[PDB]
Amino acid sequence: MIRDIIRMGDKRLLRVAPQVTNLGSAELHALVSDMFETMGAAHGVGLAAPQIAVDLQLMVFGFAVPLTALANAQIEPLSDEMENGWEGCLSIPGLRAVIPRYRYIRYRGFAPDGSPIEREAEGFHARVVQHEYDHLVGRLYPSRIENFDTFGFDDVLSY
Ligand SMILES: O=C(O)C[C@@H](Cc1ccccc1)C(=O)SCC(=O)c1ccccc1
Ligand code: NI
Ligand code: NI
Repeated sequence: MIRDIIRMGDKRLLRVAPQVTNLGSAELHALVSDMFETMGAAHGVGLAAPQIAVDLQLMVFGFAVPLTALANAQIEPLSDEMENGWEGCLSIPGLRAVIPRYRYIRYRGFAPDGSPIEREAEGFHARVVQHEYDHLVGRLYPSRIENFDTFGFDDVLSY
């Protein structure tokens, strides 16, 4: 089932989400399936559960980036190197900005069946994971913009 994506300004995007405690369950598998469908219908490359008003540490992502469902994610930078790049948000439709993110990270958590996930990622892969992770702690990308000249509507931006 395709779910409604809530828009920036909804208080529910500002919450710090609790952990998933139903790994391996039918309930979690159906929510994840819904998230992939939803992300797919909106043409996203990532979607966090708070964006469909589900208060859980859960994201889906991938596109080149392997299709992944990640519960209880933890991230750690693998160096201090930052990189700028374009980001948009399905909860902020039409807009984009340039945002600095760690170029290199490791992320860990669990697949929806309960098996552990732990990966090194770089570049766009790493950026997507950082972006979704931010949702789980009630943070959106405008609060990370450094250069406001880059923030604007997709169809008009020239930077
Ligand atoms: O809205 C989210 O939390 C999903 C989001 C993820 C994202 C894209 C690019 C960089 C970081 C995070 C989107 O998929 S935005 C919608 C979109 O069509 C898009 C934007 C930029 C690049 C590729 C796709
Ligand atoms: Ni369907
Ligand atoms: Ni470098």
